[PDB]
Amino acid sequence: TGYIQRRLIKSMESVMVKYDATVRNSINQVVQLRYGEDGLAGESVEFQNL
DNA sequence: CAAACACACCAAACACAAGAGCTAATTGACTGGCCGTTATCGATGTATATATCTGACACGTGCCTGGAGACTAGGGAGTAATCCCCTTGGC
Repeated sequence: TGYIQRRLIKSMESVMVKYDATVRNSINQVVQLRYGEDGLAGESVEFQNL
């Protein structure tokens, strides 16, 4: 499992959310126009019903 | 017939194998040639110890010269009487 976790971490170690509110990597290539397709931190999110 | 690319196959390598944390003990190069120091073997003595021969001193034996002993031969030195020459003595 450790080798898997290492390989995963090294492949996305530089992706981040720039102040333009978009997700890019070191090469400034846009990966997502908004973080998680919504632009919200995963901390303050709760399950709900429609 | 020769050249283009594609596919299947064979043959050759690359890199990875979680995070680490503690403790112990096995390995401590080696023949050989050669130079450089030094220990040893060897000669060439001069100093000291010992042996042979020569020289001076000592004790001892000796050959030689002169001296000494017993005994002898026979005569030199020497009593006892005598004469009377000559000396001392005298007026």
